[PDB]
Amino acid sequence: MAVDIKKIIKQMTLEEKAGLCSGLDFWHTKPVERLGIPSIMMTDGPHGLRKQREDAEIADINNSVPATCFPSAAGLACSWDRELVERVGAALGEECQAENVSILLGPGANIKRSPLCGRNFEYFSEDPYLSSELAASHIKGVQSQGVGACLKHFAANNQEHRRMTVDTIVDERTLREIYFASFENAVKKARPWVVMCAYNKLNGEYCSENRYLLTEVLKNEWMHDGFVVSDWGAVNDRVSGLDAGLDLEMPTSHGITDKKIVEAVKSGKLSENILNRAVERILKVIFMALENKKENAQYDKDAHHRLARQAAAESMVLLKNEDDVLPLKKSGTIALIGAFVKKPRYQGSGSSHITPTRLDDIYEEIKKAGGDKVNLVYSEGYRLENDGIDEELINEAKKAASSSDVAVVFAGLPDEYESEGFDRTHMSIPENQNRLIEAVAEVQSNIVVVLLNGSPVEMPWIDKVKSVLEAYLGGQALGGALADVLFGEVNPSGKLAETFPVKLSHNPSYLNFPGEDDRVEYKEGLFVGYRYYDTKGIEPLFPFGHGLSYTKFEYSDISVDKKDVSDNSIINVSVKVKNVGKMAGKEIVQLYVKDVKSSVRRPEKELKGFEKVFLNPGEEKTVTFTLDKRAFAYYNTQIKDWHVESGEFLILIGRSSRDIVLKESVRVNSTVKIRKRFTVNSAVEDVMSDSSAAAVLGPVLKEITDALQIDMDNAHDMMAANIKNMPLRSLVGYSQGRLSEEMLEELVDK
Amino acid sequence: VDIKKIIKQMTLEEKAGLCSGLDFWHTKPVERLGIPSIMMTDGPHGLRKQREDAEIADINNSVPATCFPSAAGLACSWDRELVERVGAALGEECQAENVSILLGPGANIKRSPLCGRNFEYFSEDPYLSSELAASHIKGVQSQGVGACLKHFAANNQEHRRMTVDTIVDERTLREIYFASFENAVKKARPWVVMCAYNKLNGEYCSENRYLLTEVLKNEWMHDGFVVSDWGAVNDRVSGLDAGLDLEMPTSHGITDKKIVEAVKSGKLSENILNRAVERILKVIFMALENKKENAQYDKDAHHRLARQAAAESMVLLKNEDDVLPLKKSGTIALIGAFVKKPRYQGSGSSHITPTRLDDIYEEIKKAGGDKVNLVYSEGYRLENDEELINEAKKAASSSDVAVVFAGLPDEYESEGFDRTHMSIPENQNRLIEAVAEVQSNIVVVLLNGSPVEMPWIDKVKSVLEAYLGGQALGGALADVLFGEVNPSGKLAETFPVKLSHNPSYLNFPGEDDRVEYKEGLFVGYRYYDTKGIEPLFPFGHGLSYTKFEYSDISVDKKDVSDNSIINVSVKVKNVGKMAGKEIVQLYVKDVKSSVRRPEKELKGFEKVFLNPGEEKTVTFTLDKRAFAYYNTQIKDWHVESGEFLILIGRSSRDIVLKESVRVNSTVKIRKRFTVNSAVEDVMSDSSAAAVLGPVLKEITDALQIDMDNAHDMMAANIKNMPLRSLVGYSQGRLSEEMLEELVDK
Ligand SMILES: [Cl-]
Ligand SMILES: [Cl-]
Repeated sequence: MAVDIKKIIKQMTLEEKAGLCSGLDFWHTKPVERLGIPSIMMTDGPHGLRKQREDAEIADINNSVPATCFPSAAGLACSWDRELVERVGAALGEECQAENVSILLGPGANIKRSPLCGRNFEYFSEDPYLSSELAASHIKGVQSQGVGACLKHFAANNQEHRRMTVDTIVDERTLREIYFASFENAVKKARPWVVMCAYNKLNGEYCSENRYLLTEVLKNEWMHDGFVVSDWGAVNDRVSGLDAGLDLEMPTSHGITDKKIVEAVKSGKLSENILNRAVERILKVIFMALENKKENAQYDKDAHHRLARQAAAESMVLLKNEDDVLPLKKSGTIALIGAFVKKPRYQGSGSSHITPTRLDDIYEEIKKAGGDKVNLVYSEGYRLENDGIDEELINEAKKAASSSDVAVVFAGLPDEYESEGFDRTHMSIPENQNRLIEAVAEVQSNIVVVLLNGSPVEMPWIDKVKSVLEAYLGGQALGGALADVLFGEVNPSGKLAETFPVKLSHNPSYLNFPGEDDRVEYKEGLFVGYRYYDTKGIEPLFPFGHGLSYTKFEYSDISVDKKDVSDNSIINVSVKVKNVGKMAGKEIVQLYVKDVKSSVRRPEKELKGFEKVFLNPGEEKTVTFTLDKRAFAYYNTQIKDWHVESGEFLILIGRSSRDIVLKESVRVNSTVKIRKRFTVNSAVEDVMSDSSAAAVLGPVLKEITDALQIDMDNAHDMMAANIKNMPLRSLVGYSQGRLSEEMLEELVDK
Repeated sequence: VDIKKIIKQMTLEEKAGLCSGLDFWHTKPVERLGIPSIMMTDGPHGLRKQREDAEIADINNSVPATCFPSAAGLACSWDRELVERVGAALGEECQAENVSILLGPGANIKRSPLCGRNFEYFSEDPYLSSELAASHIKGVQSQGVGACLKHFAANNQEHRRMTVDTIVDERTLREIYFASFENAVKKARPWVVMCAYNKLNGEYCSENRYLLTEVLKNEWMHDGFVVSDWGAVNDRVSGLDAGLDLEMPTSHGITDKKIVEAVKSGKLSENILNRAVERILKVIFMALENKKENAQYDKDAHHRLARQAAAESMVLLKNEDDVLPLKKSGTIALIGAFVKKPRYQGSGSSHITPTRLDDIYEEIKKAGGDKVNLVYSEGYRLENDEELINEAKKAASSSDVAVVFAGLPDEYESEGFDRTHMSIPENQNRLIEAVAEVQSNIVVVLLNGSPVEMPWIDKVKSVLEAYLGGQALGGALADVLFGEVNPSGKLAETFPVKLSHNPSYLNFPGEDDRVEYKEGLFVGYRYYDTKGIEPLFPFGHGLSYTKFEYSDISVDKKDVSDNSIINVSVKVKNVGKMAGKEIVQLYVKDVKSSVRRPEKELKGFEKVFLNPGEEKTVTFTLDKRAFAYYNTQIKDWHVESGEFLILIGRSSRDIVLKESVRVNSTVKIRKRFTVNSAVEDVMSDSSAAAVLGPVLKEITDALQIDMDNAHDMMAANIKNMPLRSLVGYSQGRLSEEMLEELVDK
């Protein structure tokens, strides 16, 4: 096919090639009817299709063709289930084929640096391994149906405030280990047809014209074979952008930037090979979509609704379950309290907003699962229409809670709190909802709180409640999934993909979010998410990877393939997980790697593997993990490559980042050695660390150290520490030759 | 006028020789012109003059002098008068030993609890540090000798202190690290300032012209000279041009030969050299005029002062069930190796050979009297054992109260290296836990120069923090333990629960000759307050044997300008039965500001003595600097118009009274807009908004977008949108260039 692609570009005029690198309208590429090049359509989004209708204004974001609204990424990621996410991706692909969409503008895979980021609900995790794995699964599913996925937003689009002008200042190592890392394996393992650049600047340059970002990292290093699309209106200098690696500008600019491409080529400022390479990347995707186009495609809207119900039920997180209040008994009286019972929160706002084909009713689904023997009572409790206080609602809700055997309060973040375009300003539930939970907990000790929200929230009442069910934004089948888990038809198996801090101010980005004067600096560096709380010793409300189950899982017999391993070697880790309870369920096994000693500062531990296993009561199965070099390597900026510092590494396997149950030690070694360059201002102790250089300076230093009667093995003496901190030039001040020192420095480097 | 006439008579070799030392402690004399040689020596909390018949490397073999409490403990007095008196006692001892310049005080900010020299620094707060440093300098120089402020600047770690590149943003320097030295220079005018060993943003402090000339000599108007740290000079000519006047110690003419060669070559102007010589000579002859021949000081009175300084700066961190003060009856058990070998000073160039030394056991027995049965048990050994623990448990159970003396051994804290952890030795922790099991009434006295973790804090009733109390520590401990002195010390630095909590933890001591202060302003309590992290004991915390009730907070004005001044008043009443001193603390909070600044910052403190039932009024004056942050754009202190809270309390976390104030400025910063400026930012300038409003109004209505909906995506897209994107939302590029011209004009 590629031989035919080159033949088509030879037949295209310069104006036709430059027009292809820009959109036709808001969602379509320009056709070339002369050569049979068709026009393809791309649209949102990550957790559901949002195709705008024909007779709709461009700003009418929600006026779209009905499609399945799946759980958003923030909740779906809590499944830790690569298979479940791929199936949701395949369902999205099926719906694209049915609606003649060639490219889905998803998934979103930006790192959750701050809990306040407005789009956290449609992102996966604060961890680059969990994010990349689930993003790769999402892409594989979408593209298994013959349509393209668009990974976004590349990169470091971690706040909505000033996202179109802010200069994001991130050091290289933090990028390689955290923000680039979230996208890296999604590109490498899933090979998405398109990657979308971000609105923001990264270290002085907009991502749409950042050649290091788009060409050096994405296209050359990671070998991205598809094309790169801009975010909508993210193009600044089109010619600079095309040379940097931005292939397709969206939306259309009505030929303004197209004429700039043609004039720059004819002027000689822009090589035509740059244009041909971008056209070739775009045409490859266009014809790959045409090749996989399914005529008269249909999907089963009811089957996708049941999938959305399963996806939500298997990603809900049981944060707390004191006295095993959940699952609810199918008897007695159950009280449902909250405005979210009738008007539930199930998705976010912005370009990802979905017009659902259906929407489950929470009260009816629970009543259906409860049965005849259950008496179901509802009380409004609080009102979303007014952020005020209404003691009549609180008093009526307390009376309903007292008469019942159990009270279930549905609370969380209203629709206005979370959206694309702006961030949250605080991390707390509306006060009228907090007053209700505390009031219900006073009169009914058996109180369950169901949280509907796209991002972490503070829970000041956490000690007054028995059960907290975190459903995130569960999609259009939230009601059924809630009924399934609350009554135990589904054993909850979701575990958090991001840290829930006690206070917003605890979070690592707090002092540097959202920045000042079109500038934000990631001064926390690597220490994002649980990496911060673990290393700082700060206890979150609920840690990364936390999630309970109606059953208990016992870990035992941790195995390792090897104990002494090299950089180019591979270790195999094994653990046996047994369901020691009475109810079947799925357990998310988590593997972390700890570097006990390293010259560079690294987090306490980093997630490097996760699997989900289903276990019947009493059943035991073995779970396996493979450990790459990348499981032990940090990014070394000097050699511009991943490096493993020789030392001991702990393989931590547990039920959460703070529930490690088994550990094993391994020793990983490297043949790579970093060469340090010394000067006349280099510390004496640093030069004596290189045995080659120590042979040159050791004897000379011995003459001065004994003449000064200084002990150098006394690690608690000032003069010993002065000799260690001394620059080499100060040694000549005792007894040497200035020129002789320069020769010794040359020999040390040689 | 006579100084300039002397410089005309000096040869070029003599001018270059004066800018470098004669030996380790003396300047070069010029006998031809009557220029004498003056001596400088350590240190901040006591005189350490090396003896004549002493080896050159024998750091501790010095003339006996009074060892006062080090700065870390002395700062907990919060008493400018007490610190100045200690400075004056230091000056008298310099005069007695013919020392013209004391190499003190040290005033570097406590960024990390692990810094090795924290024991001889004042505080983590630049206001408390600058005020007490100014008091120390005033005291020393009231006696006719010079003080040497050190170390300038940002010398906040001992690891690689001679090669590390310290990376600090401008605003953090101006508000925290420079600020610790600023008012000490301005209010006390020390004769000498010492540069630090480290690099500050790429340049050694010894040749950092922005540091020594632009900030210290030009902006702050330092009229004395600048001396290098010992061996901190790199390129002598560069340093002389940068503002480094005196290189110490001597280099035996090596750098002197570089200065003469650089002047004769024409690379270095002689006016630069003459200006440095004039700064050195001005101080030399100012010392000669104030030289007191054959001066003697009262060694006993300075010992009592060192006892008073320690007793008034010990911090009662905890006192559950009022175990302290101890009763003068029953049986009291003193446990710990620190009973016989107490920790009372640090290690390094500031180490003092004391003229006297109180014995903890004898002073306590003396203060206890006939009715007290005093029993001793060793408990633990510093040299390395359950026998010591078992004997100590029987002694604690047999007693009515047990007092354990614990802390950091001498090897832990010194100049030259930092601490690696923040806990007292484990054999001491095991002992405290064992004694707390069998004796519930347990008092822990801590001897240490820097914060320590206290995992046993819930097992003990009283914790008395004595820091490094000096040569009269034993008497001062007896004074406070039995209530002869009502303790009034309050922490000058935050005591974290865990080392990892502290702001510098992820960036200390750095890597590869580089450390970056990525926490910025948020050092000390500024970090814990804004982050909501609970310290073990907060900044400004300290208990008393009596209680003080605050009331009637008054304020001079409620609406004030940038150039105005506010006067704050508060009434403090001793509502207890015992007289005592209370440290009143004033903080300023900026409730809303465009720049990120801490939750609150200390801007005033006073200490008042109150007899039982007595009430006195405490007054504060609030400068422009009390509300201003450092604005890097205008390179000046700036006050954003808004509301400010005046917080008065007994500690940084015990605010008792508050008052609201509104501070305004007529100074307005002009922002320059481009085609890449956000629409919302351009609408912030009412002049420029008048240019863009109409054009933006057409686009907003054509798209049916509500712009008063602060929770809508499309409204937020218009706000974040660059002006160039407006053409994409329908406009003309050429009209946009004209609109940008009108906005800037
Ligand atoms: Cl990212
Ligand atoms: Cl400093």
